[PDB]
Amino acid sequence: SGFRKMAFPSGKVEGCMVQVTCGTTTLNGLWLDDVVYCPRHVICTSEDMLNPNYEDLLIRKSNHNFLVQAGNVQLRVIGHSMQNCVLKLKVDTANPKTPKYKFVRIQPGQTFSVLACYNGSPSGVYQCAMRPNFTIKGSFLNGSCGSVGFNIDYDCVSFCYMHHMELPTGVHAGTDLEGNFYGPFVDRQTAQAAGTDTTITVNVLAWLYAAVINGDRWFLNRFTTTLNDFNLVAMKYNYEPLTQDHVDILGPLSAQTGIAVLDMCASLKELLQNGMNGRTILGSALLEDEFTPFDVVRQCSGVTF
Amino acid sequence: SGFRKMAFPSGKVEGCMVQVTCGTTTLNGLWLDDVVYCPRHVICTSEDMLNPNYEDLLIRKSNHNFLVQAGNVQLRVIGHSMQNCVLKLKVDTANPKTPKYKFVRIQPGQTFSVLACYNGSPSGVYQCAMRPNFTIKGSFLNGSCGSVGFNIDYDCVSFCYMHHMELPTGVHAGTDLEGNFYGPFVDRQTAQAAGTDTTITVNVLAWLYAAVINGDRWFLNRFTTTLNDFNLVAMKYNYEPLTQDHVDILGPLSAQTGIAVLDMCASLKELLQNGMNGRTILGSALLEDEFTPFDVVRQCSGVTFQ
Ligand SMILES: CN(C)c1ccc(N(Cc2cccc(Cl)c2)C(=O)Cc2cncc3ccccc23)nc1
Ligand SMILES: CN(C)c1ccc(N(Cc2cccc(Cl)c2)C(=O)Cc2cncc3ccccc23)nc1
Ligand SMILES: [Cl-]
Repeated sequence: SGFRKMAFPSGKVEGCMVQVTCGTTTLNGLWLDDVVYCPRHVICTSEDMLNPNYEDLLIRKSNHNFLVQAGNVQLRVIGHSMQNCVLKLKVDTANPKTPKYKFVRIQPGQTFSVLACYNGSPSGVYQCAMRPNFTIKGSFLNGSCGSVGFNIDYDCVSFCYMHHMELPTGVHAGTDLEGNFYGPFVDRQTAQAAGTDTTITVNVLAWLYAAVINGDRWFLNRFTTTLNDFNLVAMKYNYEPLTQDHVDILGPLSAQTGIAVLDMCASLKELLQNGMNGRTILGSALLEDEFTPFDVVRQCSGVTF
Repeated sequence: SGFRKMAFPSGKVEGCMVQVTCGTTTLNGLWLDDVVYCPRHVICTSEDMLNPNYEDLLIRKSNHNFLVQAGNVQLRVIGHSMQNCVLKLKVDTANPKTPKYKFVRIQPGQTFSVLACYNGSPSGVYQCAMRPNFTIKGSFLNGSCGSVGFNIDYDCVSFCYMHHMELPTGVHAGTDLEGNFYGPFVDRQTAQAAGTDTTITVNVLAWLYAAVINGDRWFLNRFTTTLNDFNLVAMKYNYEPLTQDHVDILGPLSAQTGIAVLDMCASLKELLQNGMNGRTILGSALLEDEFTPFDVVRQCSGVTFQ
């Protein structure tokens, strides 16, 4: 019993974290095989960030300008290239701790673990979701750039996020490991803002199923609804639309608890319209949307890596 | 910016997790140097659990009755001894991945990361706190016994908890790494129950300072309180008494934000009286008590967003 915001074990990723220094800028790099991946803004000074021409800034650098440190060992950079907003530093040594891995681009609503790092040293691990507005509500200070997000499936680490920046509202923005930003953000010190966010409906429903599996059932009711009526209500409270794909994905949880997805949608409609009336669900007075249906099944079944 | 329930990176502990089997029972063990630590109830059957005589059960075992698996490698048990509620299995191989470590017994209110494991394989990592009633609100299924709690301040792993059981309310009980239980619990399936739990006041105050550091002050007020009047109010909402030690510990956070400890206590008194009125604090509609003053200093910026 119990239900916690659980991250994947971070060991396979910790063995890939390195410190990348270029001039006065120090940040984190991800060392996989013979390449170190890091944000391309490592080559910028504070003035450069105002309007950087990364190709022009990069052509002025030699391999020896990039200092890469793995633990207390200096790696030697033997090549460099840029792919979108990520800099790839070819090193002479393949990382002996390289796990089985893939680079995956995730969709909003999907969750992942973040291994927050400073100076190439892991500091903490936490779970978060890619918001519908493509930001992440992370916990990052200056120097955390290059920290990564990942998921694990079997023995394979799927890297999905690399940290680049903090927006004015305190939320965060970054790229996939191919350097493509999530959201309409750019790596330049210019006016940028997170758009209005919405709640991840399928994830709230998954968490309601998790509450039922854990004995919290006060919100259940005799009612059901239709997908169309539910979507009208959900749109009113800034909730993401629920699709037939989402209902299909919630099938296993619906079968285990005996509560149909539209039966749970009727519970969610009532909670949106009336609140919790002083009650809590899994220790929360807010409807939690950072657990996916897969996260709920995984935590409630004890899947290991 | 941001404030998350953050766990320590688990890699140093993952490299120590092993599977321990004794007969039909399989659980997790912690392999440090040439010793594997695990709950002594690994030698029990389901029937043995009501009134087990561990000394009598253990004397009937030989080293080769304990099967220890580290990855796909069988370790050889060359000795065994019981220390309180932990079994220590001496093995013929020192763990090459043994980090710098210490065993520490923690006090209620202290937080730690839990690396939940099944069959010697890590499943997830989350942050926990030792409740004032000595239980932990973990996430553990059957087979999670032997999973450990730890902190990793400055590259040294301080092991503070080993999981033993789940109480009827769905909360968890365990021991320190010397096998001493936290709380009035025993490793017997006799009628046991968690005592009435209370809120960790010093931690709620730490989290209110975290909210001020991150730029939010909506909950503050122009009032102060004496320590005694605060405690008289706090106890009415099932909050733990705040001691002078707690006031001293909050000193650094008070100095960084410019808000006196007893002034933050007056804000807490008002929050308890009024609720949040549709507002949130650091993304929460409840007063959070699983962040210590030390956790807030570690995670938050050293510069307040004034
Ligand atoms: C030195 N230099 C290379 C540098 C300096 C500052 C930054 N910026 C500004 C910025 C603004 C538009 C776009 C981008 Cl990509 C970057 C960041 O946002 C980094 C950052 C990341 N996470 C948490 C943070 C908390 C406080 C301050 C900064 C944080 N990036 C590079
Ligand atoms: C056979 N075997 C060794 C065994 C069997 C059962 C158990 N007990 C019962 C028990 C009750 C009083 C005290 C203790 Cl120490 C043990 C447990 O509580 C194990 C346990 C731990 N965590 C989460 C759980 C979730 C569901 C079911 C069990 C869980 N322990 C050992
Ligand atoms: Cl302590």
